[PDB]
Amino acid sequence: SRPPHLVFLLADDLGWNDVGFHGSRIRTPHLDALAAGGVLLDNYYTQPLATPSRSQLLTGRYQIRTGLQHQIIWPCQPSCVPLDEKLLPQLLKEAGYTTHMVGKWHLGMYRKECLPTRRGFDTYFGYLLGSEDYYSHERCTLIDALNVTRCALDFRDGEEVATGYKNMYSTNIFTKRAIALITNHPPEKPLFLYLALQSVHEPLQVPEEYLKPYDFIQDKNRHHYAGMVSLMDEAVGNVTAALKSSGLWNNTVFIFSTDNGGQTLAGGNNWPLRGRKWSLWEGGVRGVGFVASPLLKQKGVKNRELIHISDWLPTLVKLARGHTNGTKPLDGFDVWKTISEGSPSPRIELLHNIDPNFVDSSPCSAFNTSVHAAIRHGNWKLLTGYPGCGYWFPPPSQYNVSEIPSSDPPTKTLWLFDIDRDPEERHDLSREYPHIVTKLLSRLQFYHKHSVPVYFPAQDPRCDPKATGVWGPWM
Ligand SMILES: *[C@@H]1O[C@H](CO)[C@@H](O[C@@H]2O[C@H](CO)[C@@H](O)[C@H](O)[C@H]2NC(C)=O)[C@H](O)[C@H]1NC(C)=O
Ligand SMILES: *[C@@H]1O[C@H](CO)[C@@H](O[C@@H]2O[C@H](CO)[C@@H](O)[C@H](O)[C@H]2NC(C)=O)[C@H](O)[C@H]1NC(C)=O
Ligand SMILES: [Ca+2]
Ligand SMILES: [Cl-]
Repeated sequence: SRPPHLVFLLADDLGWNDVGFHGSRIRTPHLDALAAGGVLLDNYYTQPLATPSRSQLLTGRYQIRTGLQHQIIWPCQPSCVPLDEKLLPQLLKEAGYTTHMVGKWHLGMYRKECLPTRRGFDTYFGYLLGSEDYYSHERCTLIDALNVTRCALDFRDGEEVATGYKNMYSTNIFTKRAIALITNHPPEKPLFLYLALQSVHEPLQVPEEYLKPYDFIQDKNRHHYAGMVSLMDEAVGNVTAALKSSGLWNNTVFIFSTDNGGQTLAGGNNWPLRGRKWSLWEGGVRGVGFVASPLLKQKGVKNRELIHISDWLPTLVKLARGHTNGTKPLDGFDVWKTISEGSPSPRIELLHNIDPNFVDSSPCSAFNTSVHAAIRHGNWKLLTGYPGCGYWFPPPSQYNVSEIPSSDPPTKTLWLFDIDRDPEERHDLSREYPHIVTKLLSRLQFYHKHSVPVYFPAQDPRCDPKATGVWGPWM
């Protein structure tokens, strides 16, 4: 046999209750089918934000190793994933694969060296920043030092400015590109396609026809969001259909995953899980994910083994019969036997994150419990500091309340949950199991001892895109 084609489709801001297979009122026919015929990842985790998840996805290493613990990489920040990190596509490339990427990058772009084309991907088409207009592909940000809001194009074909795509919805553009890559792929060479869609991140834009099926949803945001998810579902359908028509499917491993929990402020939903995007509650880190592939030993099963987004690197590299030589110490594991055969996971522990300067920007013992952090070990999860907005946000069309609060007093800074038996984080057990709290605090301090300093530089006004009307490198 030849190494399988590895296709990774990463959705943006897809919430736990935003797929039909989780009881969502949003219709996701294709995702449901693909999940039903494959392996549903029920104990799978990502990070609570964009840059965090994507950096861990491509480096297979925690943010405490890369200095990306705090928030994300904003447009004018002179920062990227450290240049000494070896990315997944580089390793797959050395395994004899043809690497392609389509979509959102968000891993740095202030220097040419930070670009996907200079980090492992043979070809690239998409946008560099974290968000933009679906149709114009433009992004506006406030350049502090100048006190002006600059709007500029952020679209690329290779390293060139991708002009002439105005008034064209990004998902259709990206799907068409991916399908062209699938159709025109020269057989005998393994394919690696990383499809990082804009869907379903805000702005809440969708072609008007996807709105009618959801007239029952009164909430404006969820109404528009539902249509966005449905369109994305259709796009996912086209991609898989193409892998089949092209005859690549029989030796393809298709992985679908969200990059973080839904943002209720932007129509997303995580019910019945607690929290949302930006927080370390389950609603922000436990994500929608599944593997669809004829290579799976067991199909049509819900896998409850502990997996994290950082596990994909060593997993795809092994599937690619390659080697992880060249990378710095990895924080993930090869979980293919776990996903395919359902065997005990190699991972029993997961550090969610440690951020000393965490702030909830969105509208809502050896270890210092005032520091925002969370760790999962076995069935237990410990959260310290301010985890983020801790309300449960029920689905709008089913509940006449926007949020449900907990009984936590304002001064609370420690939580212990048995996630296995209490996935909705309803009952704190910290006082009931003091020794487990102590154990996890020691682990938190262990990780803290092996962390690099947080690198969150101030804006560099020289990011100003006015001269060329396009966001891009400046250093
Ligand atoms: C998914 O594939 C469908 C079918 O190929 C795409 O819809 C077609 O788009 C063309 C281009 O304007 C139209 O002329 C056809 O009438 C449409 N075909 C069908 C069968 O409806 C769709 O755009 C693809 N992409 C996404 C993101 O859904
Ligand atoms: C425990 O953690 C908190 C928050 O991480 C620390 O308090 C902050 O310390 C920084 C460090 O220079 C200040 O700039 C912040 O303004 C402080 N407050 C907050 C809310 O972040 C605290 O000092 C840590 N150490 C101890 C010994 O408690
Ligand atoms: Ca995101
Ligand atoms: Cl975090």
